[PDB]
Amino acid sequence: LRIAALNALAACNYLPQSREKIIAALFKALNSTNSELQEAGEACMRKFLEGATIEVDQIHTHMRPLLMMLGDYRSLTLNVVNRLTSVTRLFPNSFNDKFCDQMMQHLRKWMEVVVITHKGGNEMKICSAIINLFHLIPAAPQTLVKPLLEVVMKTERAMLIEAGSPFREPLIKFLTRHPSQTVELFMMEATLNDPQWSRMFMSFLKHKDARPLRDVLAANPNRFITLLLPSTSTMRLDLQFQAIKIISI
Repeated sequence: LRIAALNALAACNYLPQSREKIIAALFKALNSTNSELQEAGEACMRKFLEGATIEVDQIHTHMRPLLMMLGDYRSLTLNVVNRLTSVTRLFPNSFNDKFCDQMMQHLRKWMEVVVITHKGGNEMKICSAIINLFHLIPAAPQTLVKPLLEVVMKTERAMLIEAGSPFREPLIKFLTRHPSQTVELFMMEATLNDPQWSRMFMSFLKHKDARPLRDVLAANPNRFITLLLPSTSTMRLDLQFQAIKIISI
């Protein structure tokens, strides 16, 4: 009933007198702890925006209670991250670089909590959703790639998981947004020698969505020619093997 009422209300996008009340109701539904009501709020807001504008001040005022609450990392429940995801999908401008830095800090703390829980034996879903949030914020800088890769590698190494890791699916979405930065970070000599990073690079390159990364690598074949061979000799043969594996992919 609430969803049907919200859908009927969002259809009144053309009445200029109504808009403030409708926008308030849509933001209330978009922030609902109920999952179905949250999704309905997102869909109704998307429909409402097709025929009505909404100001940035309205978005900030309506989202202020949630943004103030997420100052601490324990406040980031899966519902809160879902609401932030919906807000950044509807209103990409809303979130800036400092929000990305705060989300990075919270993600680091939640990954530490995931590692602690694994050592002792929803936090994995919180972590995955937080990683997924980054690629939907247009203001997310390429400088996030290195800390994000470092924290994911640390968590996976602690948990000893590669195939079952749920961090790869959102991370590859973020990496494909900055493919040159990712390729240059992984194609460093020390990083190509470090077997864990080389494995993570090969796994990312094999992904279906990793076409931008492979296109970036393919655009400069001359990079491989330095790695094809002209205790140091052990490193050069490893670099040649990594090069031939990348070319094979």
